[PDB]
Amino acid sequence: EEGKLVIWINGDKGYNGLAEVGKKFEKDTGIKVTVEHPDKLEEKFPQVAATGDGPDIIFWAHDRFGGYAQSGLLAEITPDKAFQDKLYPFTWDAVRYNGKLIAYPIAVEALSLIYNKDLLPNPPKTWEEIPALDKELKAKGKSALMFNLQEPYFTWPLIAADGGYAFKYENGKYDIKDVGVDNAGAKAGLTFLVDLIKNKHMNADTDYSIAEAAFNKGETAMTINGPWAWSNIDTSKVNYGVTVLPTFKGQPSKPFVGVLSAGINAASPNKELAKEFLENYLLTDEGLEAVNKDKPLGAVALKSYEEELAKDPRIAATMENAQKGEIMPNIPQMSAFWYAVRTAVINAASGRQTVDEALKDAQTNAAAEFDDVMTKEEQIFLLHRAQAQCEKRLKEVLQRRPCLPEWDHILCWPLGAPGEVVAVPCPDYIYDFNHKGHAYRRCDRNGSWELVPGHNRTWANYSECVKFLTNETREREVFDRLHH
Amino acid sequence: EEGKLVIWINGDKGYNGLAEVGKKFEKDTGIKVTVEHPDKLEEKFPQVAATGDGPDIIFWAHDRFGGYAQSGLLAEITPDKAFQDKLYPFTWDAVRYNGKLIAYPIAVEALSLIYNKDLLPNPPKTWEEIPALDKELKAKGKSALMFNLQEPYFTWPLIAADGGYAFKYENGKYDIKDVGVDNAGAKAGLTFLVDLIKNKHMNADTDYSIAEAAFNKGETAMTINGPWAWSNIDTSKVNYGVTVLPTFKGQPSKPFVGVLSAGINAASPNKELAKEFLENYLLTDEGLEAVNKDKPLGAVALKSYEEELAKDPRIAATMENAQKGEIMPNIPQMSAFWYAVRTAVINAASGRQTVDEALKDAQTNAAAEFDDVMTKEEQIFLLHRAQAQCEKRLKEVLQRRPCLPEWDHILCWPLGAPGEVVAVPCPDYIYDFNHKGHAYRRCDRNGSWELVPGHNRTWANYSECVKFLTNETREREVFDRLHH
Ligand SMILES: OC[C@H]1O[C@H](O[C@H]2[C@H](O)[C@@H](O)[C@@H](O)O[C@@H]2CO)[C@H](O)[C@@H](O)[C@@H]1O
Ligand SMILES: OC[C@H]1O[C@H](O[C@H]2[C@H](O)[C@@H](O)[C@@H](O)O[C@@H]2CO)[C@H](O)[C@@H](O)[C@@H]1O
Repeated sequence: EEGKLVIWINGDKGYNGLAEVGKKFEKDTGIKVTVEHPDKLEEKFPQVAATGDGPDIIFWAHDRFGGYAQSGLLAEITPDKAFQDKLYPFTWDAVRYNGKLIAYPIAVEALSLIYNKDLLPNPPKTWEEIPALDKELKAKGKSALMFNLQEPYFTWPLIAADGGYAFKYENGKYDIKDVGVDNAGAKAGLTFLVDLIKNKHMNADTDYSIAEAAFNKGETAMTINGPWAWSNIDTSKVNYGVTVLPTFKGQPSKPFVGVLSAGINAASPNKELAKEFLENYLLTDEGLEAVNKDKPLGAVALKSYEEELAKDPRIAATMENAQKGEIMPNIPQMSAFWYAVRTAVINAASGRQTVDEALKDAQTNAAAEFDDVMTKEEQIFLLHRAQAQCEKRLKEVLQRRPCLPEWDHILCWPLGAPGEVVAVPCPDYIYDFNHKGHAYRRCDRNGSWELVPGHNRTWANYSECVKFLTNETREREVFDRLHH
Repeated sequence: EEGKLVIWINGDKGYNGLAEVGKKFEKDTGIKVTVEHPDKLEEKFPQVAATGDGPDIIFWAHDRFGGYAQSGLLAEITPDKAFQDKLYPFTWDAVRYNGKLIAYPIAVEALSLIYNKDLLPNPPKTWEEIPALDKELKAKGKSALMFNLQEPYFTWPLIAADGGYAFKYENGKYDIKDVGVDNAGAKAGLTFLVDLIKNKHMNADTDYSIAEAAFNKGETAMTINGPWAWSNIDTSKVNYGVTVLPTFKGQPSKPFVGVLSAGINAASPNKELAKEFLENYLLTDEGLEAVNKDKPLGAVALKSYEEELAKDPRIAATMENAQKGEIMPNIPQMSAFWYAVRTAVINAASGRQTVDEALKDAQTNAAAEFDDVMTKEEQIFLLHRAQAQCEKRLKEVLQRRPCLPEWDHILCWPLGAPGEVVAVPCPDYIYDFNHKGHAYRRCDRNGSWELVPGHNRTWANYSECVKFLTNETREREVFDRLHH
C-alpha cells in the first residue's frame, strides 16, 4: 500500500523503540509507520514479500539476505558517499553480496556469557569446569547454566570452539561444498554438550523463554544470550556481568557474528520513503538511542553513536566475543546449514541419534554440490580465455588487403574479405547469447573495419546474438510462478 | 545529460516541424529540446545509445525496434488507458514486441506510385507495360520511371509481387528459418527489374536524391516514394497524382508497411520528460500538424487527427497500397534480411551475379537457424509437461500418514515423510534455476505440508534454486562489455 510503511522486525528486539522513531517520521512527513513483529518472520518473508502482505522494510541478521537477494526480493540500496562515511566500513562489508549493497547495517550482535554476580562472583574461564560448578549449585537449589538449546545459534559457540566452521572461506569466496560441521573438533563440542544433558546438568527441552525467565528469577547462575536480552535482566534487578565466553579445550568459543540489517522490499512502491526513513530517522544518534533504550542493539554501525556505547563494559565484552567468533556467511546455502544444524543438535541432545551420526547427516545436508549456474566471475574467465585465443590467432596470421582479426571484448573477428559483410557465429562461450545467431561487421574496400557513422567505434551488429529481453521475459515468468 | 531532450529522427522526415513542437515544449516546461538528423541513425543507434551520445528519443520504422529491444536499449513505454484510446489499436500492435510495448506509434508509411499528370495523364496498371512507355518517353527526351534502387525498401514491392516474402507468419509468430526471398515469384520480380536495367530503361546507379530531383525537375514521368516526399514535389510545382502501384503478373505489388515509431532510450535519465513530450506535445492534433506540415507523415496513429488526413486523396492511395502490402516483421533477424536483400539487389542489377545466384545467397544469409535461447513460451510448455507428470504421479500414488505429492506451479513434491524436512532437487526443466541446489518443505506430524506462518500458502524454501541476482550480475557484465 502506497504512501505508508510496514516494518517487520524480530520480537526479541526493540520494536517499541522502533515504533517511536516511526511516530517521529509520521509527525514530520505525514506518513504512517507500522512496526510489526511476526513469529518466524525470517521464513515468512520470502513467500509473502512479493504479495503486498510483505513489509516495506525487513530487519534481520545479514545471513538470510543472501538468499533473499538471490530470490530477487530486496531492492539494492543506493546511499551517497556522505552517508556511507557515517557507518563503519566493516558493517558495510557484511551487507554486501555479489558486489551489490542489499541492506543497511544497523548493529553488530554477538553472544556473550551473562552471569549472576551474586550467585557466582567469578565466571568460569573454561567449559570443562561447569559440570563441577553445577553439581555445587544444585545442592543450593540452583543450576549453573541455562540457555536456548533449540536454536543452533546458541549452541554453535561450543560446536565451533575446537575446530568447527560453517563454510570455508578462501580467496574471497565461500566453498559451499566444504563444511566443517562433522570434523574432529565439532564432535568434541557436541559430545561435550550432550554430556551436560546426559549428566542432568541441563535439560534438553530448554528454549529461549524457559532459560531467560530462569535467569531473571535468579534460578540459574549463567546464561548465554545477546545484547537484546539485557533490558529484561535490568527490570528483574539481577546483579549481572557480561563476560567473554568460556574456553573449550583451551580454545575460545567461536560465536557467529550477526550484523542486524535493514532491507527494502523490491516489491514495495515505497522505496524512496524507505530510504528516507532509514537514512535520516533511524541511523541517527536519536533514532538509534530510541531503539537502544527499548532493547540494546549491541555495537551500532553509526560511528558517532558507537563511540558512546563503546564505553559500556557490556558492549566491550560483546566486542571481545565478536573478535573471537566468525562472521556468518551470507550465502544462500545458509538456510540449509541452519536446518541441518538444528536437526543435528536436537537429535543428539534428545537421543534420537549419537553425536557422530547426527553430525555426519548434518554434513551431508548442509553441504551443497557446486552451483551449476554460471557466475559473472566464471563468465569473465571464459572471456579472457577467448581474448587469449584471439591474441593467438592474430599473432599467427601476422607471422606470415583483408581486414585484420581483432577482439572487441566479446568476439574475435576473423580475416575479413574486403568489401564484404562478415558474419561470425555468436560465440558459444557467452552463456547468455543465442549461439545459433550471427554477429555482423562490414569490412570496407581498403581493409579497415567499417566504423559507426561519424564516430570512432567499430560497427558491429549483435542483434541476433543478444537476448536481453527474452531472458527477462522468461526469468520473470519463473518469479511470478514462485510467488503467485 | 539530465533536464534536456535529444531527439534523433530521419533526414527525409519532418525534423524542422518536430523542432517546432520541441520549441513549444521548451516554452512550457523550460526544457531544451534538440532535434538531430544523423546519417544512418538506424545503425548508429545501438552502439552510441548507451554512451550518453545517444538520444533520449529515437524515431524510426517499427522493424529495427525488435533488435533494439532485445539489445536492452529501449525503455518500455507505460501509457494509461485514457491515452491508449487515442491511437488506432493496429498501430499499437506494431510497436508491440515479446508482449511489451517498446515505442509510440506515430504514423503509417507505405510506398506509392507518384506520376507526373502532365507527362502521363494515365498511370500504367501493370509493370509489364512500363518498358513500352519508357521507350516512348525516351524519344521525347524523358524517362518513364526513376526510383531509389540502392535501398531494398523500394525494390521490394516488385520482388514481393508474384510470391516473395520476408518471414513466414504462422500461429502468431515469425519463422526465422522460413524465408521467401528465393522462391519462383521473387526471381520473377528481380529478373524483371534487372531487365529494366539491361534494356537501358533505368540506371543501376539511381539513388534517392538522383531519382527525386529527376522527378521534381520534370525529367521523369513516375517515381516510387513515400508520403514524406510529397512536400518537395509541391515546392517544385509539378502536377502530380499519387496512385496504387502497378500490378506484376496480375498480382498487386506488395510494399512493406512501416509504422514510424518513437522509442525512449533505456539509458536516458529523462524517461519521464520523454513520455511527457511524446504523449502531450507530439501525439496531439497540433503537434502532428506541425510535423505533417514540414513533411507528410502518412496516415497518423492519432484517430482524431487521422480522420482529417483521411479525406486527402494522397493518403487514400497510401492506405490502398498499405492494404496490398505486408507489415514489416519487427523481429531481430531483420537487419540480416536487409543486408541480405541489399547485397542481392545491388549485385544482380550491377551484374556481379545472376538473379538466381544473388537470391540463393540472400536466402542463406537472411535465414537464421532457430534461436537456441529458451523463450518464455517454450519454458511454460516444459512447465505444463511437468505439471502433467505430477497429475500422473499423484494419480498413481492414490491408485493404491505421509504428505501427498503436489504441484506448486514449479516443482512436483514427492511423498513426504511425516515430521521431516523434504529436500527436492531444483528441477532441471527450469532453465533459469541452479539445478544442483535443493528446494525444501516441512511435512508436519499429521501429513499436511507445513504452512507459511499465519497464512494459507504452503511453505517452501527455494533459495538454493533461484539465482535471480547472479543471472542479472552476469548478463549485465555482457551488456557493459558490448557497450563500453
Ligand atoms: O538459530 C538459527 C538462526 O540464527 C540466526 O538468528 C538469530 C538472530 O541473529 C539473533 O538476533 C537472535 O534473535 O537469535 C536468532 C536465533 O535464535 C540467523 O540469522 C537465522 O537465519 C537462523 O535461523
Ligand atoms: O531499405 C532498407 C531499410 O528499409 C526501411 O527503412 C526505410 C524507412 O522505413 C522509410 O521511412 C524511408 O525513410 O526509407 C528507409 C530506407 O529507404 C527499414 O525500416 C530499415 O530497417 C531498412 O534499413
